[PDB]
Amino acid sequence: SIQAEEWYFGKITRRESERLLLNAENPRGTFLVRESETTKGAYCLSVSDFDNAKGLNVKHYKIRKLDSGGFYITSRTQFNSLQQLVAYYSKHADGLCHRLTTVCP
Ligand SMILES: O=P(O)(O)C(c1ccccc1)P(=O)(O)O
Repeated sequence: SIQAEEWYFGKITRRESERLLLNAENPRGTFLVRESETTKGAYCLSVSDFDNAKGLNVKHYKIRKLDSGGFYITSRTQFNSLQQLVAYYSKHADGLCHRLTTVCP
């Protein structure tokens, strides 16, 4: 039950997620989950990053959900819920630009 989640922003655009994440106050790993704009039934994990090369910037990762039940970004690493996916990526960066740290204000 994902809508209950404070990091779940629902139906907002890619541009809007970037407006929110590009705030100078945001540390690396600030994030939110939103609906994909054009992939039905898919979500998008939008995450802030920072480096001296690019400065503050944003990356988007597609989250797939199977009818069979699993949620994932990479099929090799699946979760029983979106909440568990978020908790896992708050500990492991794996292939993300940064581990998830703080919910986007
Ligand atoms: O789902 P798409 O529409 O292809 C798109 C997207 C691209 C990359 C990751 C997640 C979603 P966005 O939602 O338009 O940013």
